[PDB]
Formats: sequence, structure tokens, C-alpha cells
Amino acid sequence: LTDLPGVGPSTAEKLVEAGYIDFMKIATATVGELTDIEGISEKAAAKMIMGARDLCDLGFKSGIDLLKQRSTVWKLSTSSSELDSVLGGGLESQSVTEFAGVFGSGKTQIMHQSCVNLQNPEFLFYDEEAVSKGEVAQPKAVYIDTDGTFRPERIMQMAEHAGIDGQTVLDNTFVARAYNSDMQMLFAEKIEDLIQEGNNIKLVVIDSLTSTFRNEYTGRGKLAERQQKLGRHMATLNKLADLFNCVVLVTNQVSAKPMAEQAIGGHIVGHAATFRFFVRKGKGDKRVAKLYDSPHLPDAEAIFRITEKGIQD
Ligand SMILES: Nc1ncnc2c1ncn2[C@@H]1O[C@H](COP(=O)(O)OP(=O)(O)NP(=O)(O)O)[C@@H](O)[C@H]1O
Ligand SMILES: [K+]
Ligand SMILES: [K+]
Ligand SMILES: [Mg+2]
Ligand SMILES: [Mg+2]
Repeated sequence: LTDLPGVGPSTAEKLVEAGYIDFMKIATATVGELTDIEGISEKAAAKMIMGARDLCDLGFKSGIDLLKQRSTVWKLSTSSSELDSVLGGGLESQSVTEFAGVFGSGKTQIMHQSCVNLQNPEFLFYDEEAVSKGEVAQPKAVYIDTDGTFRPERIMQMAEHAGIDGQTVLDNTFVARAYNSDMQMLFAEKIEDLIQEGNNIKLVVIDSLTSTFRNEYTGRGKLAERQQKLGRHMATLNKLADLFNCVVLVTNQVSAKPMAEQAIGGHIVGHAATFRFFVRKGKGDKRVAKLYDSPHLPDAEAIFRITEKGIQD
């Protein structure tokens, strides 16, 4: 931390206690939140930010560099051949991909299946030139359980059918039961602490994402307040995926209001989610994921199934 211009081991011991220990946390901070710290002046704060953006090389980039930045984004397999395809390879890190859909369409299954596929190194697709082996070594997931539907059994079950060891997944997956939007938001904010303690968090799950905000901000004369609180949440979730190069998955419910339906969460959720899906039930265990929004990929459908082994085909 003293590598930073104008940073005595004091101002450093201070920054660590205030949470800022990473050059990025500091490079992407504001001169206001940084001065909120004691002996940290304005020029002191202004200087270490400029210095960290610098050390981290956050300037203008052109040509081949645009490709090298893009190559830093690894991807997680959904165990579905078709879903990965439609996903442009798999679930991307540095982005928030959402799965919305009717009850029992498999949203939760996808969240569990992921926590498992993370513990299998051959399910993390990356370019060894931009993503080192150590950067994805001993990955860990973080399952923020909103509905109260996390199921250890299911994690164990999906683990064997894939050769993986069940306890091994449970030992590397942190679960946080949130009973309201408050606990929900705060848990997501406290993922930074899990990292500061050496946990290679490479997967974040919010299931469900909107349930809480709706039960709380009922009156739609309160919806302004909601969309506001809900916008900072999505912001935190994205900075996370960006800064810790991990994938952020979230599930969402569908509103009756008119395809036919639409994911709840309002505008803010739409703008904030990078990849948006609509999952449907088919005959028996046949399911369909429909990609309707993304920045570079074309809308498309993926067929898979939900069996005792999890997601397959
Ligand atoms: N062990 C299992 N073997 C086979 N199928 C299973 C198993 N466990 C769950 N399922 C299937 O998973 C389906 C439900 O998927 P699930 O992801 O839990 O719903 P959801 O998408 O989260 N819907 P919702 O709760 O409304 O948000 C069930 O109805 C079962 O057919
Ligand atoms: K249900
Ligand atoms: K539910
Ligand atoms: Mg991003
Ligand atoms: Mg569910």
C-alpha cells in the first residue's frame, strides 16, 4: 500500500483498517469516501487515487489491447451444451447474467449446479495467456439465499453424478440466508471481506433477487424508493464481478403484466443485468432458456433438462 504516492505506513495502516487494501479498491474510489478516513486529506486522497489508477494502468486503450482486456473474461459451463453455446461459451465473469421465469422452471437448480461446476477446474473456460492458473486456483462460491431454498443435499447429489466430491463443494461454498433486502444488500457488500481473508471468490449467487424488494415496497408510491435502493444493489453486484473477475448470477420472478410475461424488478434491473434469460418448462424435465438481451450476442433458445444429476444435455 506504500507503493502508492504519498502513503506513509501510517496512512497505510489506516487504509487497511478502513477496508481499502487493494490498489483497485482505491483506484476506483472517490476523493470523498477516502477522506471519510481520519488523517486522510483531500490531496492525499486525490493523489493515491491518481496513483493507483496509474499503477493499475487504467487509461485509454486501443488496437490489440481491446482484445487483451476482453480475454481476461473467463467463463463457467452450465453443463448444458446448448446453454453454453447460446451463452457464447458459458457464464461470463465481470458481468451479471439473470435467469427469470415461472415457478419451478429450474432457476435455483442452475444456481446449485454452478456452485458445483466451479469445483471442477475443467468447467472454467479461459485463455491461459490472460487468465493465469493461480487466479482461478481454489475457487469459492457465495450463495446469498433470499427465498430460503438452498439445499445441501442437492449440492451433494449433483457432485457425485459429476465425479466431484460433495463435501468438497460444501466446504468451498459460503451461504448467507437473507430475510430482507437489507440483509441481502449487506451480505453482497461483505463479500469483499471474504476476499480480504484469502478466499478466491469466483462465483456469486443471489436467489431470489427481487422477492424482498417487492414485499417491502408494496405501495407503488413507494416504488421510487424501491427502484432506488434496488439500483445501488445492482451497482454493487457489478463492481464486484468487474473488480474480482468472478461471475454473478441472479434469479428473478416474472410479473403477470404483459411473449406474455416480463421479469419483475423494473427498469433498473433491466439496464443493470448484462445477460437476460427467460426459462420455461417443457414436457417432463425438458426446459428452455431464452436469451432476450445481451450486448454482442443474438437472441436464441437453449434446450436442456433437469434430472437427478442436475442440468444436462
Ligand atoms: N433431485 C431431483 N431430481 C430430479 N428433479 C429434481 C430434483 N430436485 C429438484 N428437481 C426438479 O427441480 C424442479 C424445480 O426447480 P427449481 O430451480 O427449484 O424451481 P425455481 O426455478 O427456483 N422456481 P421458483 O421457486 O418459483 O423460483 C422440480 O419441480 C423438480 O422436477
Ligand atoms: K415454488
Ligand atoms: K421460491
Ligand atoms: Mg461487468
Ligand atoms: Mg427457487
